[PDB]
Amino acid sequence: EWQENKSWNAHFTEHKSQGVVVLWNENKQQGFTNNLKRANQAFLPASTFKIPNSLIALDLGVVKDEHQVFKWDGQTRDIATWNRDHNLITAMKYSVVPVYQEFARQIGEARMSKMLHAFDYGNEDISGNVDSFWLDGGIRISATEQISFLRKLYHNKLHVSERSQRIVKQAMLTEANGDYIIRAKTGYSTRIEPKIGWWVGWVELDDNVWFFAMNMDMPTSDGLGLRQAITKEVLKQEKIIP
Amino acid sequence: WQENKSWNAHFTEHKSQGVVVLWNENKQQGFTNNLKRANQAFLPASTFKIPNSLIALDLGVVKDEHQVFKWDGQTRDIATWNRDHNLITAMKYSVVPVYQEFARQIGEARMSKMLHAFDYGNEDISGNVDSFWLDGGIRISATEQISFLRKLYHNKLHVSERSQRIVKQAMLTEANGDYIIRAKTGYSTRIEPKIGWWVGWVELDDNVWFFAMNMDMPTSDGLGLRQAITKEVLKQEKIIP
Ligand SMILES: O=C(O)c1ccc(/C=N/n2c(-c3ccc(Cl)cc3)n[nH]c2=S)cc1
Ligand SMILES: O=C(O)c1ccc(/C=N/n2c(-c3ccc(Cl)cc3)n[nH]c2=S)cc1
Ligand SMILES: [Cl-]
Repeated sequence: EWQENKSWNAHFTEHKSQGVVVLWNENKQQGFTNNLKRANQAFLPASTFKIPNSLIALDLGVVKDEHQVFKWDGQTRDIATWNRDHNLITAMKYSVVPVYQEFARQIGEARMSKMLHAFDYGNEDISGNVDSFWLDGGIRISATEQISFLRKLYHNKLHVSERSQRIVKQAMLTEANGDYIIRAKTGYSTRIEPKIGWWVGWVELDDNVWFFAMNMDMPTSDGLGLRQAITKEVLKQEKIIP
Repeated sequence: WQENKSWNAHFTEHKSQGVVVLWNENKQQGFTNNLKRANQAFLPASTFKIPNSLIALDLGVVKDEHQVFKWDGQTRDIATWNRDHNLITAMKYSVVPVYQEFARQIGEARMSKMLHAFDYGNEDISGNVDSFWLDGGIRISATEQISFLRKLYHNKLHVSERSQRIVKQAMLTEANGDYIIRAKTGYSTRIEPKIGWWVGWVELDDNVWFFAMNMDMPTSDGLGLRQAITKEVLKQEKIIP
């Protein structure tokens, strides 16, 4: 069912980096990774949590639809793209933490906890501030657990409405062309060691879907582009994309 | 409406001619290289797969975007048609026989009513129920395409929200960190003049630009110019990098 391919480590070491890529072939129900141990080690989800947070916010009516505007609170933050109005599409795209922190406060800890249990999401533990636990609280999730969660979303099998799931998958749109469609979410965990970067999602082909989840050590923001670059090198090696 | 004839340079570069029509949604302003051709109505050809999909989904002819429509075993000229398809791939490869079967299940009565509800083109389905958008009486202009697409974008067509969301998913053509294009190609060859279509929209962070283009297309060799010329216009207008 699972196969370890250490040759993928060549894509990590050439960028003076360390991490894991996990792939799941949906048609064949087979998994592949460069590092079986790390594939199953759990980390703070950081902004990959915007996928379940979006789902919950939509299903509860906290977010009406993908056009609703969440106005900037006027607090100038370090990431420039955060300092303006957003909707669900752009808030996901730019990983706009303050928008989702407000979602979390409106959702509340009771409903948040209940929903993550229903989602079977990670360790299901929201200990910490209700509006930052995915950044510095108790929640943890592994790459293989990310894939399990994403497979449910792809198939509309999560316990929220079909509409909520369709809207979040639209908001996850990252890249598309005549060869493939990538729906995904980046993450960057900086508050608690070890600092790591994430990229989780899937690649839609004409006749199959490949789920993926990667994380890597990220001591500085300098290497954030490596999340997508290394994943795409693995996808290219495995002939999933040209 | 504003006419910018300088866009014609993008057509003459390839010894071609046609029209691109743009609509700036935020500003409610339109732009085109040729106001008269912008309003000239043609057979929609495979751009008709947008309303046809909507109707098929809303009536349950298509259950969802995963349902598989098996190849009937007839070897047709376009190789990608000779295989099983779902709604996503049928739209991607403009697989006429899949949609012809849809049209038959839908029937002329329901098709006619729906196109009237959609205010679509001249709303005329005269001809074969399974080919009228290729060689029948239906006609639509580039500006009329944009009117229809704007309703779809806003989920304002008289079909369910789910049907409209699914079709907009199936229209996905290109996406990156700068833009998202949802669109549908068309190639009208059965009746003169032979023309190529590309209609859809460009999603930006803070605006949407609707577009509809058609161009003379005497041979299939120039089909790539539909997208290429459109993107040159988009580049000139600073809509995409
Ligand atoms: O701990 C936080 O509050 C936090 C920090 C950075 C981010 C976003 N990181 N990030 C970035 C990012 C990070 C830093 C800079 Cl300067 C630019 C982009 N790109 N993609 C992602 S994900 C999210 C949350
Ligand atoms: O009149 C028809 O039955 C008909 C002919 C060609 C098409 C497909 N046109 N087309 C094509 C196309 C046309 C010819 C070839 Cl060889 C390959 C693709 N690319 N994109 C589009 S749209 C659709 C319908
Ligand atoms: Cl989409």
